[PDB]
Amino acid sequence: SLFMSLIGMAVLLGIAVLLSSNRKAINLRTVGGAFAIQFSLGAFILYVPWGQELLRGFSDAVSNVINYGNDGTSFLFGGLVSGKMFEVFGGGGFIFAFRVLPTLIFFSALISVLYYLGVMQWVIRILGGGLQKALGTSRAESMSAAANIFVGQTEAPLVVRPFVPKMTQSELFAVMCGGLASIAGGVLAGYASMGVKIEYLVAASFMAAPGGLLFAKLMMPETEKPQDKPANVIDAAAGGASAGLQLALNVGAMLIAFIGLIALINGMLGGIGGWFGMPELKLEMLLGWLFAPLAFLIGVPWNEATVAGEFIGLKTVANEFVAYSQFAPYLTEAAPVVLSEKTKAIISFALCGFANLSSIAILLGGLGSLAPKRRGDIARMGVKAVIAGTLSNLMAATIAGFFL
Amino acid sequence: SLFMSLIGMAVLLGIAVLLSSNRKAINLRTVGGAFAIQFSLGAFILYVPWGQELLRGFSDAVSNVINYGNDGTSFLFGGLVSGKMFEVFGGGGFIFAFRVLPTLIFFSALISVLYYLGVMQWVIRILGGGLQKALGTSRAESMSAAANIFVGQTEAPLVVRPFVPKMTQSELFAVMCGGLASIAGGVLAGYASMGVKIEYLVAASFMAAPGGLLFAKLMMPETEKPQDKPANVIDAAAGGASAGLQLALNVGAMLIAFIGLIALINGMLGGIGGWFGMPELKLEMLLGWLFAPLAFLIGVPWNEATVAGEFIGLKTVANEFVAYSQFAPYLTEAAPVVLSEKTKAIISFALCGFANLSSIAILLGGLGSLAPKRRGDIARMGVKAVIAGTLSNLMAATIAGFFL
Amino acid sequence: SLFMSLIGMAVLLGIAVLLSSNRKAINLRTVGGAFAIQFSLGAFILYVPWGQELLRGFSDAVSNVINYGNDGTSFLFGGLVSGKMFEVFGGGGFIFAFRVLPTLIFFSALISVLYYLGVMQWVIRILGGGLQKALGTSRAESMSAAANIFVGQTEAPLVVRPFVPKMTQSELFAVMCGGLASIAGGVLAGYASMGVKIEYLVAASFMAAPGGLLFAKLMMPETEKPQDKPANVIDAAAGGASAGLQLALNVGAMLIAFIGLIALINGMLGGIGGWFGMPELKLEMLLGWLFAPLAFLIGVPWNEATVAGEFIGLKTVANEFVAYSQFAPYLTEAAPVVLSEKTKAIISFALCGFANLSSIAILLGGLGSLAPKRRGDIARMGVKAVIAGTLSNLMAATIAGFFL
Ligand SMILES: CCCCCCCCCCO[C@@H]1O[C@H](CO)[C@@H](O[C@H]2O[C@H](CO)[C@@H](O)[C@H](O)[C@H]2O)[C@H](O)[C@H]1O
Ligand SMILES: CCCCCCCCCCO[C@@H]1O[C@H](CO)[C@@H](O[C@H]2O[C@H](CO)[C@@H](O)[C@H](O)[C@H]2O)[C@H](O)[C@H]1O
Ligand SMILES: CCCCCCCCCCO[C@@H]1O[C@H](CO)[C@@H](O[C@H]2O[C@H](CO)[C@@H](O)[C@H](O)[C@H]2O)[C@H](O)[C@H]1O
Ligand SMILES: O=c1ncccn1[C@@H]1O[C@H](CO)[C@@H](O)[C@H]1O
Ligand SMILES: O=c1ncccn1[C@@H]1O[C@H](CO)[C@@H](O)[C@H]1O
Ligand SMILES: O=c1ncccn1[C@@H]1O[C@H](CO)[C@@H](O)[C@H]1O
Ligand code: NA
Ligand code: NA
Ligand code: NA
Repeated sequence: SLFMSLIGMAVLLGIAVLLSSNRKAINLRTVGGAFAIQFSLGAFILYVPWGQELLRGFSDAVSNVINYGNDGTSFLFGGLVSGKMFEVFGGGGFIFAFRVLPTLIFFSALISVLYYLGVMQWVIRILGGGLQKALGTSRAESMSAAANIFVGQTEAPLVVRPFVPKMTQSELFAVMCGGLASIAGGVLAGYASMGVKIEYLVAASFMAAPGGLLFAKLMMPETEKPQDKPANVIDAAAGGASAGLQLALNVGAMLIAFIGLIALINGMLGGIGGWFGMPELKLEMLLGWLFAPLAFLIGVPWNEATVAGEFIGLKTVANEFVAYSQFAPYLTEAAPVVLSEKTKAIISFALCGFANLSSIAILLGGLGSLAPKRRGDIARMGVKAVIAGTLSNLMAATIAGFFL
Repeated sequence: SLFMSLIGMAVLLGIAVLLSSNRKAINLRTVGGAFAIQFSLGAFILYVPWGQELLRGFSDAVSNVINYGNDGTSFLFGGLVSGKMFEVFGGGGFIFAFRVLPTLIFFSALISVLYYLGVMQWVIRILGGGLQKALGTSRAESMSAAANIFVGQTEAPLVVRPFVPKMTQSELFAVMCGGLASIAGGVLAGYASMGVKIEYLVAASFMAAPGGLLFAKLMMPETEKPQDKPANVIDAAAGGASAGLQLALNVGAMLIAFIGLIALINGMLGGIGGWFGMPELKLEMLLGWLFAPLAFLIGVPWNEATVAGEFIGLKTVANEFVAYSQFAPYLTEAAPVVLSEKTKAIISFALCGFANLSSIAILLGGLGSLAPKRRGDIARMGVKAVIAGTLSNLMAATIAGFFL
Repeated sequence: SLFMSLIGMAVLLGIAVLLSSNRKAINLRTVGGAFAIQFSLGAFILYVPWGQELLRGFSDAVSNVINYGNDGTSFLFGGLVSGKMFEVFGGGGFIFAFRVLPTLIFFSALISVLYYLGVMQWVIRILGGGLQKALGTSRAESMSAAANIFVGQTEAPLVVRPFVPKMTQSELFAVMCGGLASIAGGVLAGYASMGVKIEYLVAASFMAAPGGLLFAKLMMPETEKPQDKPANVIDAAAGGASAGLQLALNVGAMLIAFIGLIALINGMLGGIGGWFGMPELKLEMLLGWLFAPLAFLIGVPWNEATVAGEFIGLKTVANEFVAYSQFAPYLTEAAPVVLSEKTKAIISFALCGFANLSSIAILLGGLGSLAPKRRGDIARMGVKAVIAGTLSNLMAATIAGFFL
C-alpha cells in the first residue's frame, strides 16, 4: 500500500548515493532538508485542506490567464479555434497548431513583462532565499533553483549570470539539475491546454526546486568553496513574444518530425519483430516493457505499470512534450485504456520535467553562452545531471502518489 | 465648425515650438513651406476634383496589386481563404493569419523587385528633390523622407546610408521622424485588407513626407552645417519574400501576445476598478477617457471623441497595427458604434504611423546599424522623435477632417 | 520516332562542347562513360523488367516513409488535413501549407538521422566510388555527385568539405553542377505529395549523378591536377527538424510571393499586350512560345510542345518548385489539357533539378562558406554551371522519353 511508496523513495535515494561523486562529502543537513521540503510541500498542497485550497486557487488563476491569452490566438485564427470546429470535424476539430502552440507566445511575453516590473525577481528572491537558509546551499545556485519553477532551464540561470563562470562544479551541476528537474511556465500552460491537470503541473513545478537541489547535492556534493533589459514594458512584451514565437516554431517542427519518426520506427519494428513471431511489435511496447518496473516502483498498480511505462519511457528517450502528447488522449472520455486517478497523477508528475538527453545540447548553448570556458564541464556532467533530474521527477511522482 | 480644425492645427504647431530645442533657430521658410505642402496636398487630393481622381486612381491600382498577390496565399491555404469559410464559420470565416499576414510577404517581395529595377529610386529622387528645393532641407534627409512614403522606418534611410554616420543631429532626428510619421507599403496593404480605406492610407503616407520634416525642423531646427544588391531580379524577389516572412511572423506573434495581454489587463482592471465602484473598468475606457480631448481637438465630434480616443490611445501606447485591429470592426455593418464618415477618416489618418515608443528600439537596431557610433544620439532623441511623429499624424488627421 | 530523341541527345551534347572551356582537353573516357551510365541507368530502370521492379520497389518504400511522416502533420493540424476537408471545400480542401510543407520538416529530420547512423555515408561511398573508378573523376567530386542524389546542393559538398577549399576549378564546377542537376530528398517527397510520380523523381535523382558529371566535364574539363556532429541520434533528428522548418518557411514565402508576382505580371502583360492586339497575353504564353522548340527537341509531341514549354520555362526562369506547382493540376482528372503519358514523364524529368539562376546565390552562401576564398570562382562559373545543370535535366528527360 503506502509501504511500496516509501520503498520507492528509498530506492531513488539509493541510486543517487551509488552514483555520487563522493558519498563521504554529502551534507546531511542539505540533502536531509531538501527531501524534507519536497516531501512536506507534497504533503502540504496534496493532503492538508488549507494547502489544497491554495493550490487550487493558484491553478484557477493560471487557468484564467490561459483563457485571457486565448483572445490573442482567437483573433488571429478566428473560426479555426471556435466551437464550430467540433461540429464539423468532430474530435479532429481541435487543431493542435492553433490551440496549444500560440500559448507559448503569450506566456513568454507575459513572463517577460513580469521580469521587467520586478515581480519575478521578487518571488525568486524569497523562495531562493528560503532554500539557501534551510539547506545551506549557495546564494546563486538557490536563486536558479527557485527561478526554474517559472521559467526554462536556459532562462533561469540568467538571474545569476555574473556568478556562473566562476561557480564551483557542484554549483554548476546543481544549476544544470534545477533546469532538468523542472519545466517552464510557457510549456506548462501548453500541457494544461492539452488536458493535463494544472494542479499537478503547478505542484510539480514547485517541488522541482527542492527536488532538483536534493539530487544535485547527492550525486555531486560540494567539495569546493563557493563565493558570496528592455527600455520599456511594451518592449519587454514584444521581446518575449518573439522568443515565444521562435520556441513555438521549434516545438511544432519537433512534434511533426518525432511523431513521424516514431510512426516510421513502428513500421520497421513490425517487420523486424515479425521475424521473431512478433508482428505487432511497436516502440510503445518496448518502452512500456522496459519502464514498467520503474513505474511500478513509484506507485503505479501492477496492471497499469506497463501503460504508464510507455509514457515515462517516451519522456526520457525523447522529451516530455512528446510524452504528454501521447498521454493526453488518456485524459479524455475517449481513452483507449481507462486509468486510475492515482496513476494519472503519477504519470503527470513523472513527465513534468525537461530531463532528457537532448536538453544537454540545449544546456551547452544557453548555459554555455553565459560561461564559454565552462562548456567542457557542462558536457562532462550532462548525463549525470539528466539522471539526477529524472530522479527528481520520479521522487515527486512517488510523493504525489503517496498522498493521493 | 471649420474653426475648431484650424485651432487644432495651431495647437499642434504650438506644442512643437514649446518642445523645440531652439525656437530662435527655426527656419521659417522650412517649416512654413513644410506645412504649406502638407496642407495643400491635403487640399489637392481630398477636396479638388482632379486631385481626388488621381488619388482614387492610385488606390484602385493598389487594390489591384493586392488582389494579384492574393493568388499566392490562395494557392498555399486553398479553401481556408475561400468564400466557403463564411458559409461555415460566418464572421469567423475570415482567418486573419491567412488573410492579412501573407500580404506582408508579397508586398515586401514586390518592393524589393521595384528597387532592383530602379523604379523606386526614380520616384524617391523626384519627390525627395522637390522637398529639398522647396524647404531648404538637406539632400539626404529629404530622400529618406520621400522613401518613407513607400517603405518602413528602417528601410528608408538605406537609400542614403553612406551619409547617415556623418549627418547632423537635426538630420538624424529628421530621419528618425520621417520613419515614425509614416508606415510601410507592406503593412499598408495589410490595413487595407482589414477594411481600412486605401484612399486614406495612400493619402496619409504621402502627407507624411512633408509632415515628418515639418515637426522635425520645429522640434529640432538645424543648428549645424550639413554636407553635400541582388544578382538578378528573381533574387531580389526571393530576398524580399524572406524579409516579408520574418516580418509577418513577428507581427503575428505580437498580435497574439498584445491582444492576450490586453485581455489579461482588462480582467485585472475589472477587479481593481471594482474596489472603487467601477467593476466595468477596462483599458479601452482609460485610453478613451484620456485621449478624448486630443481626438476632440483634431476634429472628432464631442459625442464620438471618447471612442475615437480609444483607438488613438492604443496606437500610441502600443502600435498602430493593434489599434487598426480593434478599429476594423467599426468599419463594417456589424459595428458596435456607428461612427460618422468624418470621424472614421480622422481615426484612419491619426493611426497611420509607426509613431510609438517601441519603434525607438527598432530604430536603434535598423538605423543604428548604419551608424553604430550614433546609437547614443538615437536613444537620446527617441522620445522627442516619437512625439514629433505623433504630431505629424495628428496634423494629417486634422487637415483630413477639415477638407471632409 | 526514336530518331528524334537520339538527335536530341546529340544536340544537347553539341551545345555543351560549343560552350566548353577547352574542347581539346575533354576526357573521352570520362564523358563517354558518364553518358554511358546515365543512358544505361535510364535503360535499366525504365525499360528492362528487373530494373523496373527495383525502381517501383524503392518508390513504394519512399511512398511508405511519406505516409509515416504524415502522422506528425496529422497530429499538429488535425482535421485540417483529414478527408472531411474535401467534403466541405471540395478541391480546395487540399491545403498546400499543411499537406506539402510539413514533409520537408520530417524528411530533413530523417536524413539527419541517417547521416548520424552512418547509413548515408555508406551508400554515398559506394556510388561515389563506382563513378570515380569508371569515369576517372576525382574522389571528392564523385562523392559530392553521389550525395546529391539524396540531399541538396549546399548539403552534398559537406561530405567532402575539407577538400573543397583546395580543389581545382574543374572540381569546384563539377560540385556546383552536381547540385544544380539534382534536387533533394525533402522536396522530392514534397513534389510526390503534389501528384508527381515518385518513380520519375527517384529515377531522375539517380541519373543526376552521372549526368551532372557528364556536362561538368564537357563544359569544364580537368586541366589541373586534383589531390588525393550531434551528440546523439535524438539531437540529430531535432537539428534536422529545425533545418527543415526553416526551409519549409522559405519555400512557403517564395510560393506566396512568386505566384502573386506572376499574377501581377499577367495583369500587366494583358494591358501591354493589348496595345499590340494581344489582350490575352500572359507569362505562360511567352514561356511556352519560347521553350516549345526545346521541349519538342527532347521528345515532346508537336501538339503538346507549347504547353510543355510553359513548365520547363517556368522552372528555368524561377525554380522547379513553382513549375511543379503549376504542372501538378495537369496530373489530375481535372486537368485543363489532357497530356500524353510520355509528355507527362518528360516534363517530370526536365523539371527535376535545382538548375536556375537563383541557385547561384544559394551556392555562394552554402558552398561558399566551406571555402570563403573561392566565392569569386563560384560567382564566375555560376551561369555556366546553371546551363550545365539544365542540360543534365534535359538529357535525362530525353533518355526517359526514349525508353517510354
Ligand atoms: C497595452 C498598453 C499598456 C499601457 C502601459 C503604458 C506604459 C508606458 C511606458 C513608458 O515607459 C518609459 O518609456 C521610455 C522609452 O523607452 C523609457 O525611457 C528609456 O529610453 C529613453 C529614450 O529612449 C531614455 O531617455 C531613458 O533614459 C530610458 O529610460 C523609460 O525607461 C520608460 O519608463
Ligand atoms: C517569374 C519569371 C520572370 C521572368 C524574368 C526573367 C529575368 C532574367 C534574369 C537574368 O538576370 C541576370 O542574371 C545574372 C545572374 O545572376 C546576373 O549576372 C550576375 O551574376 C553573374 C554570375 O553569377 C555575373 O557574371 C555577372 O557579373 C552578374 O551581373 C545579371 O546581373 C542579370 O542581369
Ligand atoms: C524516439 C525514441 C528513439 C529511441 C532510441 C534511443 C537512443 C539512445 C541515445 C543515446 O546516445 C548516447 O547519448 C549520449 C549523450 O548525448 C552521447 O554521449 C555524448 O555526450 C556525453 C555527454 O553529454 C559524452 O560523455 C560522450 O563523450 C558523448 O559521446 C553518446 O554519444 C550517445 O551514444
Ligand atoms: O529547453 C527548453 N526551454 C523551454 C521549452 C522547452 N525546452 C526544451 O524543449 C523540450 C520540449 O518541451 C524540453 O524537454 C526542453 O529540452
Ligand atoms: O518598424 C517596422 N517596419 C515595418 C513594419 C512594422 N514596423 C514596426 O512594427 C509595428 C507594427 O506595424 C510598427 O509600429 C513599427 O514599429
Ligand atoms: O537550395 C536548395 N536546397 C534545398 C531545397 C531547395 N533549395 C533551393 O530552393 C529551390 C526550390 O525547391 C530550389 O530550386 C533550390 O534553389
Ligand atoms: Na525550469
Ligand atoms: Na515609412
Ligand atoms: Na542534390
